Amino acid sequence: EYPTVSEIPVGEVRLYQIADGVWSHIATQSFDGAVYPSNGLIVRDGDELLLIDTAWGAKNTAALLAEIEKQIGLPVTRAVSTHFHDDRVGGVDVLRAAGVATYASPSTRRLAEVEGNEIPTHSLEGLSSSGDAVRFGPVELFYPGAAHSTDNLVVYVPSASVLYGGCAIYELSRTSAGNVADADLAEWPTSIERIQQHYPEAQFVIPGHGLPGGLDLLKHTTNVVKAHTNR
Ligand SMILES: Nc1cccc(-c2cn(-c3cccc(C(=O)O)c3C(=O)O)nn2)c1
Ligand SMILES: [Zn+2]
Ligand SMILES: [Zn+2]
Repeated sequence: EYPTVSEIPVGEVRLYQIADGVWSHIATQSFDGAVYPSNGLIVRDGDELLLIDTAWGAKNTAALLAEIEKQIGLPVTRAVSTHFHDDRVGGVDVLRAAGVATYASPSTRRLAEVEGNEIPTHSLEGLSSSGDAVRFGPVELFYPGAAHSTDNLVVYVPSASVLYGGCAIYELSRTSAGNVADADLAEWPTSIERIQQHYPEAQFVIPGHGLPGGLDLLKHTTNVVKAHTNR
């Protein structure tokens, strides 16, 4: 069973195996007075591992590297951050010092900089325009357009039919918007439509926070975002 927020002490990291060579990592962090869960992804890349997003903070991310060594043993060699917030780049300095090459789009790195957040080392090219995709080892990276943030990326594992939507996708139980201070509410439904046109056979959809499900997370997220708009 997928771990939930009350089951994970802040500072601990769970791994959840989704398919052969695909796991999610789950951690918790206090933010604005409450403790939230947060998801990232781990994708096997032959004798290496590709990491998607930190575990939200230097300490959680150190524990993430430890859990990966304990439970998988393959080396993390590259990391991608899917947007510029703490829950995606917080812990990038730990990844870098540990020898992980850290990547993000130029927009993400620039917004992280403006924000005073840790900054992935390398820019990802080819993701500047809505609908752009690029191959990155065992995954495709997709910029669906502005949504949760103007820079947010989604990650697809074609061999596993795993779509990692990051914080642009909500879990099914979520009935209100959440942190939208950096969102583009008007653009967000359109960006989700691009995701749906691109990955309609996704069998496992992972939100930035909370429980994975099926393709219905997409439409559901559109509904919640619009409802937040209309009031
Ligand atoms: N340094 C900085 C600046 C602004 C925002 C953040 C941040 C906000 N985070 C969130 C906390 C709880 C929930 C969510 C969500 O996706 O709904 C987020 C988020 O990613 O915005 N995570 N990092 C950090
Ligand atoms: Zn965010
Ligand atoms: Zn988030």
